[PDB]
Amino acid sequence: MEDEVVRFAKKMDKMVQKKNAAGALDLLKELKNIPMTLELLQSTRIGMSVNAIRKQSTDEEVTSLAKSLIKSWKKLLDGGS
Repeated sequence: MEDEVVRFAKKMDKMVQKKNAAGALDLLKELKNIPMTLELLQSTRIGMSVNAIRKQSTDEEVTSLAKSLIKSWKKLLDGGS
């Protein structure tokens, strides 16, 4: 589970660098199936990648998926026990 997310982060990073993240859609849909934990988010930093991809999205589905991912992930970060 964790390395797969690290893989997505490294893949996504190249898309923001290329100023076209339309293709990130699939990588974002993949993340939607993984039970993300706060612990995983600290190690993977995937939330930062997805937030950047949300700006470089171009396709509305990508922005929508990234927006949906971060919506769930927020509670993990907003969880002070």
